[PDB]
Amino acid sequence: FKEIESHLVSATARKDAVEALIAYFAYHRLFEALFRCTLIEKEAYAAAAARLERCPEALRLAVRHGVTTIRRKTARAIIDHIVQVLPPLLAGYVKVLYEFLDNPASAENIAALSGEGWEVCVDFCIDVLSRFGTHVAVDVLSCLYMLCIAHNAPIQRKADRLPHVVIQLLQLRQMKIGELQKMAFATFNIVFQRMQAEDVALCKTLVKQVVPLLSHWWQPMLNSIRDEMLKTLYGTRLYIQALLREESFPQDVEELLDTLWCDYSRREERARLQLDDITFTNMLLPPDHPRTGIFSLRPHHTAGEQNWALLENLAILEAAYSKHNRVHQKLHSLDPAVRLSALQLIPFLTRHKKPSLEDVAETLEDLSKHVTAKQAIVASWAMLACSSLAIHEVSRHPSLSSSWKQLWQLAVRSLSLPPISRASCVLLNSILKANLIPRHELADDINQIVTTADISGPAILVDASLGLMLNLLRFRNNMFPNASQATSNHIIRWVFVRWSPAELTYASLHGTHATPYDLVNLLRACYGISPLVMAQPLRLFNGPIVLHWKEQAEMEPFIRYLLLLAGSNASRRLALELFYPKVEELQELAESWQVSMERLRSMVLACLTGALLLPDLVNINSSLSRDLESAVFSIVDATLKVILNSPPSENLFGMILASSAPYIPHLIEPELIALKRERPHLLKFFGKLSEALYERSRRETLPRRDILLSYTPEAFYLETSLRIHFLDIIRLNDGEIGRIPEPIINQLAGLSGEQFLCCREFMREIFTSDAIVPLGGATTILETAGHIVSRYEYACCEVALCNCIDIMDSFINLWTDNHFDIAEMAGDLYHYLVKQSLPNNSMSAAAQIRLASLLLHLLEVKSEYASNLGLPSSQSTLLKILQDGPMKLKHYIGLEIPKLFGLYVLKTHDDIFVDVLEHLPSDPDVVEGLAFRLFVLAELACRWPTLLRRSIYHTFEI
Repeated sequence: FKEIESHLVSATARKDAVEALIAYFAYHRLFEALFRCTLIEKEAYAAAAARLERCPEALRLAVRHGVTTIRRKTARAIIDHIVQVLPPLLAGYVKVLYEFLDNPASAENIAALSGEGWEVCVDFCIDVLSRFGTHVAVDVLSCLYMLCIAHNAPIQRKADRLPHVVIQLLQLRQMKIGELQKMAFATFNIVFQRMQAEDVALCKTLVKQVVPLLSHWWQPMLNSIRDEMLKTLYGTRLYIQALLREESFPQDVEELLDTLWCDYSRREERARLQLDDITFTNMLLPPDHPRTGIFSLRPHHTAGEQNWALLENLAILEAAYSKHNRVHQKLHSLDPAVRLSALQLIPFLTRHKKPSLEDVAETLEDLSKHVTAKQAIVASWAMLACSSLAIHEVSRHPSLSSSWKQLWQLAVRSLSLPPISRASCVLLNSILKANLIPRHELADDINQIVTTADISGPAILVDASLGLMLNLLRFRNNMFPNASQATSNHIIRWVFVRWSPAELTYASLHGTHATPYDLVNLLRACYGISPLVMAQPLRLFNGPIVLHWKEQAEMEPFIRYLLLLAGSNASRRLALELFYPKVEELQELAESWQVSMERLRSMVLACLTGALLLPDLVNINSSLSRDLESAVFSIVDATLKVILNSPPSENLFGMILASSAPYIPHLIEPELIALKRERPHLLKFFGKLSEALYERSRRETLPRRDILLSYTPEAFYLETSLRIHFLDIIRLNDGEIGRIPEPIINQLAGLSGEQFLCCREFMREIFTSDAIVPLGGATTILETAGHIVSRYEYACCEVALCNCIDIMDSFINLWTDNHFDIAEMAGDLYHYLVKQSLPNNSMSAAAQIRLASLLLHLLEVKSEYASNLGLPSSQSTLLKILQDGPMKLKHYIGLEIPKLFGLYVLKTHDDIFVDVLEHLPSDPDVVEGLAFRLFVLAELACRWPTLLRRSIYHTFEI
């Protein structure tokens, strides 16, 4: 290689050196060799062509092998060589670029001190495209995209020609479909997400251009292309509603509406938003979840998000087009698939249409026409649409009251067919909650349902069946207080007649619908004890579409502004008798196993339901107690042993964690005390699960670098594993509550650089909670969390910075109390983040937000720490950040700045207000700046009355 290095910088030397390199496949020197060798051959211009094609092939194969131990010096060197040698060698050089950018930390660390080199690369690719091989063109758009996904990529500078380039390319209505269009739409999404609240004019023009081009490349791979176009529609959802309120665009948008309808209506039954992609359960799902009026997207469904995305976006664009009745016409359509699609689009749309009395009445008449459609699909969806409309204030008008009776009627009989036993139940429940029919017309039918329970019972025992049965139990303990054991005993009989877990039709068809939460809540009601607690939002993971929507979710108010738009013992023994056979049959089915997803999931839901109500069914103590516990836990053990010895491709542990999570508590001391007092059998379950986890680990990089990495499947599984470990240790120690168990910390500080970032939400959750941590605990945790941030592969990535800021925030009051051993570490890290990380153009938007929160919290504890360490004051850093920062950070701070005036005596508020206003945006050519200024002044005013005078004065001033 040394003599070969001299050989490169005589064709037997060059071609031979490249052959020896290919055989091969500090570095800086060989890289110089290759560069100047290609240059010597370039000036020394078919053999010439072959040697030119073959030298940077060796180059690119070297940049796929030292691209790990490369640094910014070698980065700039390679980049300037690529842009200097070329004024033939397109594909080789572009390949070197592609393989240099494939490593994300590379294209992020080039977004350092200036953006000179980043702009060099982006302009390289823009010029290359605007010249436009064809596959090389795809690689050009790919490396352009790979540059644009860097949340500290300075885009605003080279943001004039870039979108026009990308969406000028796409206007070509040929080159049937491939990576080209997927990458076109990916760069569009990212650049638009940047420039969504800066350069409003550019954006309105762009959307006026890409609402047409979207109604063409939606020709009815294609999975990912429909996904990118649905993300695009999620973005543009606001410019469309603004433009329609401001005349080609109406024609174009209507044509696009009809392309969406024509595409969705020929999707007959497999992938058409099946009725198993929604749940009617009354769990505490998080607020940012996707939901519509009655149902909501089934948790942990990364496979049914595209259909919900399409229907959600279509409902929004339709209620935003009929604003400036396509749906009722399509409802009276002829082709049955069109009527089915118009039956699906009723709840999504009524979530935001605010219909009038005539429209509600008419649509309801037609739906009562469609309810009896002899068809599981159509009758079901029709009843769901009806029960979506039945939850207004418009529906409670007498002009259609008998109509409700009709629908009630058309459901009271439609309860015994397992095809439509779910939707029908929903309907009943809806009418029994909104009170559209008085409490004497509907008493005989309820008596029939609850006393008979074999005809006009909810034939299937799913989420909505249990909801309705609970509402009926309460109705009948409210009207006929005498004969309440009748209700409770009929209820228990129905529950244990319908709940057959160890059967193929149940376990495979509607096993996913029914959850242990609903079962045990109904049973605890009919005994008479109490609900399950479930006092916090469920934890779940999502897929790309919903995550991307969760990115553009905090900033939608600023875009709606910038755009200007003893008997109990009888019943318990009854239930125990009726229940034990279920466990016996389950244990026989389990002994046979020493297998699919559905049978195994049903068995684990059954063992959860068993472990939940053991503390119920032991006060019986009629010798069917010991046997019950032993049998339940024998099922649990057999299940775990099927789970372990299995391929990690089914991912059964995904199933068990996803099912068992909603019962894991919050990790504070009082809740972990009430888990040792009320539900201990759940704790024994969690112990067995922890053992299986430990052992499966004994047997054997980053999916996304956003702030949302902790909502992807990988992160959810890691956080759940560690909460399970935590609960197990707490159970065993029995008094080591709260005090973070040193084994848990040693499992925290014994992970990889890819996982410490994944479990950061778990670290936040434990540490923020009041919990004695060992000295070495906080010290070691902080040592490792800091070490992640100084590796040149994480020095720029968003997630590492956010995580180290959060961990410093967790122990805010150790270093700012005394001088410990940790105070030096936090000093070093504060200094590196403030003085060094921030002006280097390395902190991203979410990193700057997390640092703003760190500072705003620091002022409430020390308020001068940054001086006693030798830096400018914290407030100085905060406002310096406010002046220069991507509008997302400006919005966050302006929203949480009116809390900065809470740490100061009332005498000095106009002084602080002068100081702040010194650091706002103000320039007449920039209208976004003035918009932000008026925004923050309105916020201060609407919170602090002291600053109302100056807020109004400066609002009228500009």
